[PDB]
Amino acid sequence: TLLINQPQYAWLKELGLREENEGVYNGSWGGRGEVITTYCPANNEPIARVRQASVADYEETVKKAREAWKIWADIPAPKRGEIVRQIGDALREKIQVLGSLVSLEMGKILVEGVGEVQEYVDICDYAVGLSRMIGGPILPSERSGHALIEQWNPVGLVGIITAFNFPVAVYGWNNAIAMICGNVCLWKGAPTTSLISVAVTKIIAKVLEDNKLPGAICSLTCGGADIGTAMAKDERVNLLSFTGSTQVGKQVGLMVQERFGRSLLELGGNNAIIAFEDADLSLVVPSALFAAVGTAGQRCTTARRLFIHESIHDEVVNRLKKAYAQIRVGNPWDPNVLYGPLHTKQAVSMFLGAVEEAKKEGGTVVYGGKVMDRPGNYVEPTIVTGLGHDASIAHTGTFAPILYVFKFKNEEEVFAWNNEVKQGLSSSIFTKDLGRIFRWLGPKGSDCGIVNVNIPTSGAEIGGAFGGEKHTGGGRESGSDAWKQYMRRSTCTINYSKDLPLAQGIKFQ
Amino acid sequence: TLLINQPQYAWLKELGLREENEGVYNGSWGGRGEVITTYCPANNEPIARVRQASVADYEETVKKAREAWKIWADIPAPKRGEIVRQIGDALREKIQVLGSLVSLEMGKILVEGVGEVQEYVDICDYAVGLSRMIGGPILPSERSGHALIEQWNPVGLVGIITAFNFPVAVYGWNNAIAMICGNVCLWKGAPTTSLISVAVTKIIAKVLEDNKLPGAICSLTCGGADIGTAMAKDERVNLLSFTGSTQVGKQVGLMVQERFGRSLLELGGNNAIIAFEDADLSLVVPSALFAAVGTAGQRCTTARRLFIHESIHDEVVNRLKKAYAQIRVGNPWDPNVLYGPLHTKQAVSMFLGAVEEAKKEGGTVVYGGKVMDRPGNYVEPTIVTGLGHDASIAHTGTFAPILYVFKFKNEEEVFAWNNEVKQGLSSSIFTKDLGRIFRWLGPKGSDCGIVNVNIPTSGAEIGGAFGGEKHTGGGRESGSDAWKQYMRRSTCTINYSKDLPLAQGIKFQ
Amino acid sequence: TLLINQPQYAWLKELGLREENEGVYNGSWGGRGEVITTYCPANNEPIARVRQASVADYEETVKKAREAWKIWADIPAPKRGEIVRQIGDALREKIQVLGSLVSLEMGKILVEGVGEVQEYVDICDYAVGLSRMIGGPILPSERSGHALIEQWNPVGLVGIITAFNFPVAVYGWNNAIAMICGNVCLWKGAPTTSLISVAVTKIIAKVLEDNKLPGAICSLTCGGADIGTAMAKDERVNLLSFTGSTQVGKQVGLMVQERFGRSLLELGGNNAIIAFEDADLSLVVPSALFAAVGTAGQRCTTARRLFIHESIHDEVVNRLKKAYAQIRVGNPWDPNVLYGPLHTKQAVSMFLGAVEEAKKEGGTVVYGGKVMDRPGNYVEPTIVTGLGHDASIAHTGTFAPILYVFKFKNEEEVFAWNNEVKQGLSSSIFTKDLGRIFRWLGPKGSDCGIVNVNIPTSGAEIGGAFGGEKHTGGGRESGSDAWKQYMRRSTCTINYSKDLPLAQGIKFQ
Amino acid sequence: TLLINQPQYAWLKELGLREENEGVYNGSWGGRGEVITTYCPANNEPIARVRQASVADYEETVKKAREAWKIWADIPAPKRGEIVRQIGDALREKIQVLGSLVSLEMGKILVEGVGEVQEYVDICDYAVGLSRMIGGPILPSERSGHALIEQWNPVGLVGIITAFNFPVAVYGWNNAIAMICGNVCLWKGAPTTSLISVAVTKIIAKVLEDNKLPGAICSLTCGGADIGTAMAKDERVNLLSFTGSTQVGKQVGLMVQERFGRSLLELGGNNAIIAFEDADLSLVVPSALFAAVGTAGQRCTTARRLFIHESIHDEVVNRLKKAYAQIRVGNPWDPNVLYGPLHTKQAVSMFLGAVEEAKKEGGTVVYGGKVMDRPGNYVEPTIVTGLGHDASIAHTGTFAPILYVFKFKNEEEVFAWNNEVKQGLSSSIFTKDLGRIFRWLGPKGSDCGIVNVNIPTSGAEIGGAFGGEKHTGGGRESGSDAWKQYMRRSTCTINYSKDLPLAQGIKFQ
Repeated sequence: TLLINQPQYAWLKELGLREENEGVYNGSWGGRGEVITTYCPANNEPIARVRQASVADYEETVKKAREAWKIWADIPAPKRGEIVRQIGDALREKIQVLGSLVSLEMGKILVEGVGEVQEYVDICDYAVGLSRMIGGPILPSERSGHALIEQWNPVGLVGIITAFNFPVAVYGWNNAIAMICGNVCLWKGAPTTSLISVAVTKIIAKVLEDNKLPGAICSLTCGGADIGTAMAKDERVNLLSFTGSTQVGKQVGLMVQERFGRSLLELGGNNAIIAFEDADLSLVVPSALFAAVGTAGQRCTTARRLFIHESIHDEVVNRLKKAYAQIRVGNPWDPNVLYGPLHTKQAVSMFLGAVEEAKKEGGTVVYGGKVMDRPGNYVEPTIVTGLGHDASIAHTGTFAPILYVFKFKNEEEVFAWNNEVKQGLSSSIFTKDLGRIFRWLGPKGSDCGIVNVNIPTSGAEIGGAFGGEKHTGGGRESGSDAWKQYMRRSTCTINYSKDLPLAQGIKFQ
Repeated sequence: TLLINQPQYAWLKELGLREENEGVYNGSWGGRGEVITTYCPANNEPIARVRQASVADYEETVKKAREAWKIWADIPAPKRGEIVRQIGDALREKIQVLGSLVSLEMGKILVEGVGEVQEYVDICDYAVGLSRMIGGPILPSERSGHALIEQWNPVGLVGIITAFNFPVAVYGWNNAIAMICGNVCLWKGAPTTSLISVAVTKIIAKVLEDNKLPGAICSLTCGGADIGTAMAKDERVNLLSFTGSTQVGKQVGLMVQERFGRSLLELGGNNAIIAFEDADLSLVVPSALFAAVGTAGQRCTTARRLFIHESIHDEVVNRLKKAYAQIRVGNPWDPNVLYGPLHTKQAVSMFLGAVEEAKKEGGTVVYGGKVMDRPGNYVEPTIVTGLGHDASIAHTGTFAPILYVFKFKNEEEVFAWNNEVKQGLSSSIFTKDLGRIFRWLGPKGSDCGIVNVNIPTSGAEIGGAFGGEKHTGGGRESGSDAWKQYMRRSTCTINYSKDLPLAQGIKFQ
Repeated sequence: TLLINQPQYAWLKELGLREENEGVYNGSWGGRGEVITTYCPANNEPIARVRQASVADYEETVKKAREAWKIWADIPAPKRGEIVRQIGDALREKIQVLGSLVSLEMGKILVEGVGEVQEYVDICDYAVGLSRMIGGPILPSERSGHALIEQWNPVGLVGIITAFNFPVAVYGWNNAIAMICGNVCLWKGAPTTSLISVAVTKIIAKVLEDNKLPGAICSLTCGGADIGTAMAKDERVNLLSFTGSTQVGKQVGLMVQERFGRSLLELGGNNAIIAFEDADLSLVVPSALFAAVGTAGQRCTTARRLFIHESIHDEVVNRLKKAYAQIRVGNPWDPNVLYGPLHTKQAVSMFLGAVEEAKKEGGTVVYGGKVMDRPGNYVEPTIVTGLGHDASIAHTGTFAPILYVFKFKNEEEVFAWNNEVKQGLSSSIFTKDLGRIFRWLGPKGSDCGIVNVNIPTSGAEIGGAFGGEKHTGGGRESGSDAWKQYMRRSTCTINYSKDLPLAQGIKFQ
Repeated sequence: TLLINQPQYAWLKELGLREENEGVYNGSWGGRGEVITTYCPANNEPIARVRQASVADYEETVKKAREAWKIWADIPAPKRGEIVRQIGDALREKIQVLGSLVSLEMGKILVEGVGEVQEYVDICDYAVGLSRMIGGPILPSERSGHALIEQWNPVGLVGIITAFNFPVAVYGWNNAIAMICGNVCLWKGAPTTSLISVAVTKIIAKVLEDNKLPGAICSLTCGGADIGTAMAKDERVNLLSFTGSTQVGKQVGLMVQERFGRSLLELGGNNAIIAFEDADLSLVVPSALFAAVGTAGQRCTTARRLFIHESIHDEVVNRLKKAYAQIRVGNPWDPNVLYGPLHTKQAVSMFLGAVEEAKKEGGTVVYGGKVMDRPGNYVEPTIVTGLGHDASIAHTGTFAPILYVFKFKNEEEVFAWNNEVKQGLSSSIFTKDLGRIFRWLGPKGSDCGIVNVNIPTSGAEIGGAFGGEKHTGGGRESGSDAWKQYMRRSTCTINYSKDLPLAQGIKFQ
């Protein structure tokens, strides 16, 4: 019955996966919690099983992780980069089979499953050089005979909670950066992508053990809300990096603040594309389509709100409808497929609720809107017109492939409409107007963490920091100086002079 | 009866103070809230009155500040720096009379009151140059025909809540930095330093008004917990900088997190000096004394825990006793005075409670411990020996001039003893050992935000970032890249090429 | 006969100038060299006299500056910034009378003379904050128990040779930055602006003396080529900043390279404005005029080559002619005057030589070309059309107010024509095309040190580094990290561990 | 007779080396110049031959390299980093045989031959991340509606001349950095390491060819002074990096300055180790030996001057003598060998002349001083005592393993003695004194480019910039922001507003 027991999926064994897999790694493999079976969202068939972490597994893992940190924090950062460099190579050696697992267990198409593994590889190669660069300035002290230096040190144990939709890359950004910064890591991925978490951890565990390093440096405790909540409340998790929904992320943020911990929050987006009258429409339509239906609309950066100037609204909507009609739906591993299943059956149900609610709020479905009658969690990519920019279903957002299209007339109102939602991840304008572009980049422009021009809302590379504002949580991952979130700053004054302080009337000896 | 009506305090009128003063400024002065009288702690006499903010005052002020932000955010940062430079000069012209007000209403000695105003002047002079430098890198994009830029923009309204012990400088750090970053400010100072808040605001308002700028750029709403709590809950307050107690800061931090706002928390310290056997005692003893008794022990960075190696414990304590007996006590504006009153009568009672509590935990008062027989809130600077480092009064502690002395033997235990308290603001070792110094600065060393060598726990200048870790709250002020907390980062990809996305098998028009 | 003895120029005495002035300052004032009389180019009247430096004056000044450096380099950089802050204020208090001297002795119009002093004022305020920021990173060593830090220290004595056309700002840029970096300075200005050099030095000398500092920190030795050549060959001159002609700068660079000194070269520019077809002509025409005729065409960044697309060439040229006809010529201090005299009588002769040579080389003078029949060195601002882009008089380029206008058709040829001259200082395109704008800024765009869009060739502020490439010499002044040219970098590894090296088979003791 | 034709050296063929090799690579292999035979300095046996570049070869190669630059500069820097990463892997794969070739042709021992290749590997891995970081800041303009950006673009063609002693690493440092910065390279190695140059170039060429890139991006023209001189005078060589003698580097710098090109000069060192009385002798003695005799004393960073405090001079010298006697001499590829031959017989004659001159100048040879009676260019590592610190042979300095030992008493004089030589590369103090250490790093300390503490003069890693001051030439390679020497800075102002310049009275259309 299990896909891994069928000969056509024998490649799963290339990742060291078997029928039932240990979901706890801390130098040793184990798992005394509930045994979870994950299913292929393309056909609802069970893949294989993972033994999740019990409470005792978590406790023992946190303790071993903190013990491992004593060794890890003493290793010079450039030599930690060498370990990350070898992780990058180990992922490279398995990039095809690992991407296939992503397409199989998570459900995105092969080029994106592979693309996600590549993203992890790239942040490793980036981190190798960064491991020779992290630090702070020596500043000129105002005091004679004094040195003033800014030092950066690891926070210690970095808990990393990741979500289903990017079950490799998000962890990889957190892991590569946290590691070169001298932290040990504890990963709790999404339960429905447990095999992916196990397969990644198996790849990292081999690198650590080959270098005779304690495996708890990159610990794994598979589990659900119970393990994630424990991490949020655990004073031993110095930094908790959380990627997931705003609702859960809000509670995580509060629990970490309650104990004066650090949180790095990467939550939802309600991302807008704005097409102005002067836009290259041959650029708008494909950019809008791919940003909306890519990954079955399940990216944090998915385009969910399409603002079109009134003069070109009907043309762009008509051109999208005809282009939507050609989206090729199928099994995500089939090479010609552009559009795969939603991750869960619950997501299918939420999609239907959103479509029907959008109809109740006055919207018109001009394309899609129905569940597809076929095995798996397939729904039609959908376009909804006629809603006001402030319609409730547009503000709350769903994680469904539904593109809400709005009209606008002038720049000032649509910048505000971009900014009026609670989320603040990504944003894009399509225009040729030089001044409009820089106003968009300015203080009266987009309020998001990613502010794009003539590229859709999913345009981001590892060189920059990734994250958003407002209800997106404020955290940043990957590039620029995002590494400082994984370290603690100290401002250090060293008196190296023989100067004694002024006595101020006091007679010392 | 009011000091401002007595001819010997006529200099107060040089700050624009009157018998009853308006405690709300938003371009206009007002205040419909409760009228508070503030008192001089050196003689327990009332100084003058301040009309605090009502709820309606607060509402009107927030609205005016946000309206003013539209004007202020359009002013180029270098020109915002010119405004800050002129504030620097306006404070210069008033440094003596303003510092005298700090001594009178707060109670610290004159050189420290003047010194606090100098810090505001210095951070202004720093911000002038910074206003031509703030921003992010242009990064090399991996995509041909694309630019990748990291932009920084103001968050909007920066609420600034400050405490009694530094009623000028903490505001000044936030104000100077937030202003050049294009933010408007809302100040709620400690109720018992209301005259200081008003006088500072009077100086800034003239500069703003002299430059034909809306005064709400630097708003003031005098008030207590009710106004501060409103700021913590106010979604219109984009950044809340809070300086105060750990108990309050924790609730403030939770409230800001509840609404996905930004907070900058500068909370309590329980700071330690560690003297190793090789230390220069002619440097340890004065450094310990001045760091312990300065500001009557009411600094966030006041030295509260003195660890002395067993070989020199008795000698260092004996040398401290002889030096403490020579501390000159008096009115804080008297120039010969090194030691002034505690800020309130309640603090005197708490001082007595702490001394009595230290005796209950097994401690020995080797110097001081009693209230002084004189008008005002004067208590003897006190030294306590014999407690274990894990004694309850040592780990929590009060805001009293009580120095707890401990013995230690080896380096690792005393580093851990430094780190074992909940707070993490400042820390100092005195030693000549080169390796011990770098280990202190390293990952197994001090866990504090300020990590000093051969200078006590109050060694800090504006060039570096100021703040602590753990229950100190994690915020940073003043130097390095602390300005990024007052701005929002965006990662911006600009497609300037004529290239189109790949069709991926779809026919576009 | 001297202007300083006439009552209408009595304001000169406000700068401490007299009939005959000492041109050597090294803590004391002197001058045993040749006495020079400087003349007002607006009427050819002599202004006053300056006693220049003899060899012995130079020898003594260098020795005292190097002695003073021992004191100056021990002063903390933020405290050096405080001195630079006071210099800015001392310049502020005299901005009007000093800017007037620039107009009288050099000949540019009053708002530009005043503006030049403001440039020095602004760089001082910038350097104040910079003096708390200069330094390098603490890097993570690959070796255990080692620290790796990059240190910056002053080079020592910075010789600053400046030119007539910016007789205040160029020195100021060098001075304020070299000073906060811990260097002493030796200034030799253009002989024909000796009074300006003396007047500036008097303002600085007062600030140094008021702060109880050796005056030689900002030394002055007025002189011509003989002193400049001595500075270029002087091993005691650690950095030579030379601003002037390409011909002279080339010999200075070679002499400094011969002795392994450091040089900072700010040489000629042959700057082009390029107007594309989609450009706002209501922006092109005023911008071109002001950048070409401003300062009577005697700026390093003066627009000398105007490339106009063939479609709009005749319209732009005709609008340029009609606009030149409204330029108001007069005494440079007289209000509403836009156009003053050339600096010298030789410059008039070179203007005439260039005009006739352009005619012989196939050019047509469509406006101006003649000396004006009036007192002073006034020549008509001139427009020459019809030359090929590679005309010899266009490539060499005099310092005369002649604007050479060319046609172009496509982007690639006109970028190449911008880059085809030996100089590489300033450059501008006027266009609305987003892609052209970024191609102009990229590796196939402008090759100059200043690359502007929709603003002329004189657009430059202190926040950025100022200087050019190719025959402009490569130096940078003012903003960004130009300060590193005034300091020496050291890469410092500190072994703080007790770890002994690997014995590698040797029996050590 | 040629070593490559003997079967024991068949491993040379693994690098693509044959009996006669092409010494020109520009996408094709050739060489019409004189054929040079290189010899093994351990036995003076011929290895193989290399056909060097004629003038026509050089011309053709520069032209193809400049054509290739048009393709190379358009490739996004991260993608250039991907090429550099593969060069690193390709070096990894050949590290043993290439290290053996370095030991065979140059004469250093195998671990250092492998170590030199490893250094190139490391700079590649460093440059991979750096290729996502190079760039400049976005600055806040003082003009509303304007952007201010600092751009960095390649210089174009980077000429790289390297020396015999580091025939891989120096090229690799320049190559990896120049490539990610968008430049093409032209390499002319030392004639006596021609096989190494060819072998390295073969490794790079395969990577470029596999990636369908023009091979002239990493061009090679083997030759001596004539080709090196051609590069120095060639306006087509935008940056000439020269590593070699001070005498030649001085002429190269002058030739480049004459044509207003860029040079990066890495010339000789005359480096000092200073042992204070408080130094750990168990650390001084091995450190001095390895820094003095490593690479048979042929590094730029070789310890040539050992200053010992009077109190410990005799003990250190005696401990140095006992350790020198254990230095194991042999063929540089022979296992466990610490000490190989000098590179040439001429170096042996210079060694002998220096020893006799040092004795004639009053020095005593306490160990070594003689040619070894065996095949190859073997001389005894030598220690000379009794000379004054300013003895003539100590200031000039050969490239021979002769360690000059001097006495000192006080810190200030021996600091001055470190600084008194013309060169200024590396320097080290061995001490435990905290204040002395910071004074050594400060403005009155070492004047060298590398300023070390308790680690000898060869302590340098790629994370920092490498190079010296004074007669060492001032260039920096490898770490920090050394990449900026391989790029040109532009300060770019973009007016994105519709604002027009002030009419200044002129009526425009």
